[PDB]
Amino acid sequence: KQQNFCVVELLPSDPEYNTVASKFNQTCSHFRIEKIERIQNPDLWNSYQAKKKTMDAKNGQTMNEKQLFHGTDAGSVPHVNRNGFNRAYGKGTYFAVNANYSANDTYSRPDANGRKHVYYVRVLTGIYTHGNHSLIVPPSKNPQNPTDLYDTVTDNVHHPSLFVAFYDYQAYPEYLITFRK
Ligand SMILES: NC(=O)c1cccc(N)c1
Repeated sequence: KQQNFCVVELLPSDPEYNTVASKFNQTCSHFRIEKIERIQNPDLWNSYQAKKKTMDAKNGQTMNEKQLFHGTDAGSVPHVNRNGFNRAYGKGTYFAVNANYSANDTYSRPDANGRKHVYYVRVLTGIYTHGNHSLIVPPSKNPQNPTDLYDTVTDNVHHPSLFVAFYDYQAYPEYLITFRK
């Protein structure tokens, strides 16, 4: 209901820290990471976890969760910590498999400080397929009962570089990376 939240800065020389970053620096090493913050919103975590449990029931052996990158403007950050992604491949939120997709300044706009922002996000990819621009939601998995859909969409199922989610509680903004270049 009241998705209040706190922002904890990760200490350089931490496990959790090095892990994130690692994956970030994996394509964005030419970048200077000013700060990294974990975002703690119990209401988002709950609504997300619930979502996962019911997917964990639905998709058999599937690995529903992925940790993907997302870049926005500084102005969006506050909204994201509170609200976390509220309402060519469709109209949803785009997450990148690799940090560098997100680093484009069309996405992670730079502020006056030239400081940039990318969330390292828990996304319930679940079962996915190729998406197209005419998508407000994911396509049905079969034509017979068009009711049961996919969980998300990608550019390429056998070697995706991005996922597009369409629902209000499918991602949790666990970390915020602030970097400079
Ligand atoms: N904004 C993003 O992180 C992103 C991810 C994948 C694709 C696009 N176009 C954007």
